[PDB]
Amino acid sequence: GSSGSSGNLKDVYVSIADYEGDEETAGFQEGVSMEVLERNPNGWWYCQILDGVKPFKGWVPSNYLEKKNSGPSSG
Repeated sequence: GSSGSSGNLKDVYVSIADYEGDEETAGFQEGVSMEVLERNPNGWWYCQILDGVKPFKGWVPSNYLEKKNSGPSSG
């Protein structure tokens, strides 16, 4: 029973600022594609950096995330 686009929800957020990433947290750069996985009550959410060349996870600050509703090749 393969549908296609319909199946499971997904929240892809794009970084809107370059982060350094402490020794405990993970670092990244503005312009990466992450996928919101979990969200803590403190504000820190567990995303998944889809850098491609070197992807990695790590709780990042929601403040450094923006809903990427729009997509490329829009015309």
